[PDB]
Amino acid sequence: GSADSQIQFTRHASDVLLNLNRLRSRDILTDVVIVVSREQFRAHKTVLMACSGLFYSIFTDQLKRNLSVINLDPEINPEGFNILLDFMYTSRLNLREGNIMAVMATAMYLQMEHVVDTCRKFIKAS
Amino acid sequence: GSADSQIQFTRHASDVLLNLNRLRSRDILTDVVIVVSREQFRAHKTVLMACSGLFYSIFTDQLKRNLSVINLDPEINPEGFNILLDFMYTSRLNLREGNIMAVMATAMYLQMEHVVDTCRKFIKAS
Ligand SMILES: Cc1ncccc1[C@H]1C[C@@H](c2cccc3nc(N)ccc23)Nc2c(F)cnn21
Ligand SMILES: Cc1ncccc1[C@H]1C[C@@H](c2cccc3nc(N)ccc23)Nc2c(F)cnn21
Repeated sequence: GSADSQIQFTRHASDVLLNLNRLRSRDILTDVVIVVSREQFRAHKTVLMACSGLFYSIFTDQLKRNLSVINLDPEINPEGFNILLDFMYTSRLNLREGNIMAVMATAMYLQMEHVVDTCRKFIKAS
Repeated sequence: GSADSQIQFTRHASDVLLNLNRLRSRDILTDVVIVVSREQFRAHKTVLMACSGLFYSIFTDQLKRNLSVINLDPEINPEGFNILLDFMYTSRLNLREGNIMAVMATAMYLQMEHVVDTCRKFIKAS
């Protein structure tokens, strides 16, 4: 007789993230700039919040919710922040011997606990 | 010697989407209301654009970019729109014998071509 069905699209989340990275490339509906000393990164707050305890805290603070510019701590590496923003929008964490420690430091500052734990493994591997 | 590594987080996209659905539940950084005759659905424009040709077109139109309210065609089923918004934020398409045709109609209105094609299969299955 009658048949209700819940259908799982396994590629859906990945497709969403590709499309979110494409909006970011074309600067579509980006609503915040992240300033890392001399560098700037345009992003969507919702993606930052979804990926970072720190951005979650900032944009859930009802004062800071509407900020269009966020200045990161002077100590934060721009190259490392860039790697972690790419990771947020692609699921791909790109590590070099040269940056791994800066990436891990930035991940911890950003409260990206799973990225930090993966950084720990790469360190031992090398 | 030196070892660069690009690491794939297979669960990352799914985790992002869970967190995006949680922001929507708690109405955090939602920036549009979709009015379907008598009903309203708060959402994030970036997720709509990522999932729907129609919302892609609307929010890329530089006039309509900043709209906080979108009125859908009077003919559109609210129950069907709700199913497709849940699908956008969860990857799960929930179909009943009663709504499948309305879901497919709404998917096509929204330019969600992969959802329409899956609706076609369910129709034959039942
Ligand atoms: C509070 C909560 N409960 C259940 C599920 C999810 C959440 C939080 C988690 C938060 C988030 C992400 C990634 C690393 C995080 N690390 C920390 N130390 C803190 C928050 C972190 N991001 C997010 C959203 F965009 C929506 N909800 N949440
Ligand atoms: C233009 C383009 N080229 C390559 C890759 C992606 C895109 C478009 C596709 C568009 C979108 C989604 C889902 C069904 C769509 N159906 C239609 N008929 C039209 C657009 C549809 N959504 C989206 C973003 F949020 C960012 N980019 N894009």
